[PDB]
Amino acid sequence: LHKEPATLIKAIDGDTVKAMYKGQPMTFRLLLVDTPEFNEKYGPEASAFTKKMVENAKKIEKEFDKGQRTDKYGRGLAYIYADGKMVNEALVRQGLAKVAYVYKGNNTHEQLLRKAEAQAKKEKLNIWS
Ligand SMILES: Cc1cn([C@H]2C[C@H](OP(=O)(O)O)[C@@H](COP(=O)(O)O)O2)c(=O)[nH]c1=O
Ligand SMILES: [Ca+2]
Repeated sequence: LHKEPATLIKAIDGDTVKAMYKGQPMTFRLLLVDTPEFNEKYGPEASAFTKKMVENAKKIEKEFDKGQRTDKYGRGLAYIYADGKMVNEALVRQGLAKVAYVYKGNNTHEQLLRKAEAQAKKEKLNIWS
């Protein structure tokens, strides 16, 4: 896969952000992860982690996988990087997201994220506490 530039409009919650994609404001949904909803346990924490990671970055980038680039809701589906660090992976590593929604042909970073999830589980972090 390859990274490409992204233009952040605003973070929304733990696993969605709003981006300007070819001049269209568009929600992007992070691939391979599920954060809690904002008013569920660890919701506000997952939101804040994603928000600070993308807002405080010098650069956001996105990376499409090989399959669907949009979901049934018109959301873009990507891996998002903040100054080269993958937000999807960081959330899982800190126990703020589960690996989830793994579909064949959009699963390039599956094993990387499962390695992070196992470490968060071993450390009993957040969701796994
Ligand atoms: C992450 C992801 C979610 N989705 C869909 C599955 C769920 O659809 P259904 O709503 O029909 O169950 C929904 C979960 O999104 P959220 O976790 O953002 O609520 O988005 C995809 O189709 N592909 C994906 O890669
Ligand atoms: Ca969610």
